[PDB]
Amino acid sequence: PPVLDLGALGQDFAADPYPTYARLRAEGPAHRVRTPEGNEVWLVVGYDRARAVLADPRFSKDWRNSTTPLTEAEAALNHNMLESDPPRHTRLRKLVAREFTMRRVELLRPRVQEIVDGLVDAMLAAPDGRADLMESLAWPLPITVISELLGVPEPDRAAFRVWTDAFVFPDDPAQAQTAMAEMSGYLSRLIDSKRGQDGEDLLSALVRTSDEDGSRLTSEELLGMAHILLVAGHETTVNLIANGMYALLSHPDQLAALRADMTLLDGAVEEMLRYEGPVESATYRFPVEPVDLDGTVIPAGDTVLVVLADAHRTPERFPDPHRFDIRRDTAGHLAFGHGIHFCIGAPLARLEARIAVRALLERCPDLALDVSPGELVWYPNPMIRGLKALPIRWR
Ligand code: HEM
Ligand SMILES: CC[C@H]1OC(=O)[C@H](C)C(=O)[C@@H](C)[C@@H](O[C@@H]2O[C@H](C)C[C@H](N(C)C)[C@H]2O)[C@@H](C)C[C@@H](C)C(=O)/C=C/[C@H]1C
Repeated sequence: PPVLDLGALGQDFAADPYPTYARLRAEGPAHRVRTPEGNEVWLVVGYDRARAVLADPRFSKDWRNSTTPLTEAEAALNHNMLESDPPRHTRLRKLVAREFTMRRVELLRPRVQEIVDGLVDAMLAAPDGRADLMESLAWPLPITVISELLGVPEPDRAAFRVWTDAFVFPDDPAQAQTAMAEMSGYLSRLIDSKRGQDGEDLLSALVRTSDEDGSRLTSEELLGMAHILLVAGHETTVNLIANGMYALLSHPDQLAALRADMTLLDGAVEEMLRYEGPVESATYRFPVEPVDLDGTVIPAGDTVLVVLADAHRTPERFPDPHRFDIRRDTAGHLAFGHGIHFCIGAPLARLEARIAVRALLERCPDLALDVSPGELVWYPNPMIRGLKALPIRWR
């Protein structure tokens, strides 16, 4: 079959990619596409095959296994655990695994609660009882939490929304590359500013680790670590909060059920992940050798994107897939991935989303979507499922 041009859609395809993916899945697990940006990649669709490929060591994450060239700015940031295989992956993840356990993350709850409380305070001061939920809460919450953990100073934080807007939806490819070079330059200076300062934030601890033994964490890896810990959880958590609140406000029966029984909160957040999680397609995977998927052979070195969004709409795995049901059995969803790269941030993301969702329901009487669903606009990006704005209102 010819390469499917996703740009030529659709539209449209950004607003509702699901029928496109489903049509592909009916034909088989693996498809050549051209993304709206213009890149020729493979999509893997269908829950069982997506789950298998996420964890299959035949599919590498190390760019040395890719035939796609990297720009200088891109290459400077790729020595990180998500863009590594064992043994490098194993070594890098061990340096920070203890910081992100459920137990350690649970210690942040009072502070996360305080941040949320103050953002909702500020939101509810609006004299017209209207806000954009992105601006008021979904954007500032995750950046505040992760900045405090890592040690990014408050005046430095606004620059990250500008850079992430550029990575997500860039005026042209060159502004994404400038954003990258700037962010890398900034992080290197931030890292340098910690040296000798006896800071106790995570970035300071990583700097001492690297300085004490460059074989345990090299200077490139120190920069890649600050980068991945900041970027991997940013656009994702922001959009979990926004997509999830959208799901709730556009399914009032479910909103009412959760209001009526707040013990349903954790399962509601799991169904937000399943139903409309922020990661539409996983990060790039590169076969180390050719891989046959049901008669379709993907060449060594090609780019493969696992379509988590389609996995989650596979009816054999999640019956009545297009129903948002906060009581659904969500076990096995792929929203945080699967296998050795499974999200290290999952406990922190869940903590943030659960506290945010609870705060909004509890403190916004008659909370409502303030435009019709058809008026919302989704960013076109093939990796991220995320809204431009989320107008809400309350009483
Ligand atoms: C709801 C929010 C989040 C979602 C949906 C999410 C999703 C994911 C997914 C799908 C992967 C695997 C990607 C792949 O295999 O190609 C991943 C990995 C990762 N995530 Fe998360 N993430 C979220 C929040 C966070 C946060 C808050 C942090 C950091 C504090 C974080 C840090 C990371 C890191 C460092 C990796 C790479 C792990 C590894 O390679 O071993 N994420 N995430
Ligand atoms: C949960 C994983 C997050 O993605 C990542 O952590 C990876 C490492 C990542 O940073 C890349 C996917 C970024 O994408 C690349 O960005 C460059 C500017 C250009 C490059 N090119 C091929 C288009 C592009 O793939 C990432 C900054 C993309 C944005 C949307 C993002 O924030 C993703 C976050 C998670 C999906």
